[PDB]
Amino acid sequence: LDAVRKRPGMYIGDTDDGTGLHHMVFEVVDNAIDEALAGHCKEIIVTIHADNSVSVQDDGRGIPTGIHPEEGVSAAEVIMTVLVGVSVVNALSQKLELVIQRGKIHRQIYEHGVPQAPLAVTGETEKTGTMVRFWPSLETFTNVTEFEYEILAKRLRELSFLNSGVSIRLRDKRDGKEDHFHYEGGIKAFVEYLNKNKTPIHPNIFYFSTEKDGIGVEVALQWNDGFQENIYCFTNNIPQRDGGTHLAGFRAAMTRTLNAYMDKEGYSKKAKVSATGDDAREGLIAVVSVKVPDPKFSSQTKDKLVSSEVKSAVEQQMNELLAEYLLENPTDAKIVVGKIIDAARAREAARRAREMT
Ligand SMILES: O=C(O)CNC(=O)c1ccc(NC(=O)c2cc(Br)c(Br)[nH]2)cc1
Repeated sequence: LDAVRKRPGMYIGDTDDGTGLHHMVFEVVDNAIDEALAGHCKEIIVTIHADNSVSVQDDGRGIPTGIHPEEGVSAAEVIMTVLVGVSVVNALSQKLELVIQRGKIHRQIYEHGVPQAPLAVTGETEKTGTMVRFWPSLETFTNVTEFEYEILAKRLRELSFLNSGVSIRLRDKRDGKEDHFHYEGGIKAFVEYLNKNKTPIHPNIFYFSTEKDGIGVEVALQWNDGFQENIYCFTNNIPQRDGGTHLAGFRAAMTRTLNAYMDKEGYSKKAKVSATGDDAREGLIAVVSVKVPDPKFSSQTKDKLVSSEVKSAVEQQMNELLAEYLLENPTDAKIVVGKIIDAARAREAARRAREMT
């Protein structure tokens, strides 16, 4: 905990540009999401309070009050004081308020990670769940010290997309602003949301969710009438801004599958054109979400995945299931290939124009 306060940037992220400050919120929220994955938390409420603090309330089982025999303290204190983990959020807060409903209300206060008293019973209750409220230390965080609604909203919405049926509410008490995120459609609903202001060219969103060689692979995609590529890549719900081996495998499987379809069904022959990866990527919206037990990144930022085995897992699953999708949905296949041929014709005609005088 003293080591965390000494080098706060290492554990929570950049402590000056706002990255670290908002990651304090996301770490506490991630604990509530793990309970929702376990099947107990149905709703999470995140509130930005007027005094520049944030609270997160879940309706799960509540953190164990049962006391540790070796440590001699409540199991909730062990989670809050021992090593991202919630102890990091606790170490870098000037104050943190813990409230556990489990059928008794338990309360504890911390200051700079150190508890004022043990976890004591305050009253009685029928409900269940955990509440954590924290005041981030202004010794640690500089420049950007105030929480920003839109930064918390963007990530909690994607966390809803990424975690099947988890209700997340966001409340800003400074100005009354509210949001409720609860997308039951999941990453398929992510793609719908990403294409809501675009024009989708075919009705059936491609989707699968599989597990091979200890790697979870989940993909959704859909083409629009535009010419932009917009792939969003995730590893254990952490976004990779700069892609990596998940994105490579996705791209590899996709060029291979569509070319194989266009060759076999006789599209390439009739057109007299050879389609490339760039032709297929135009108008594409996609989300690639992988589950890796021990993932390797390029740096501590996790902007790029470098686990080489993830490429093969994504590539192989994509090849099989995208090929199944094309045959089973021939009208979608015909629209998408029609767009790809026209992009290939335009590119090849443009390349032919430069050389010809
Ligand atoms: O110890 C056992 O054997 C069983 N324990 C559990 O099942 C168990 C149940 C709940 C939690 N914590 C949370 O849901 C949580 C943390 C924060 Br921060 C927020 Br908000 N919610 C942790 C362990």
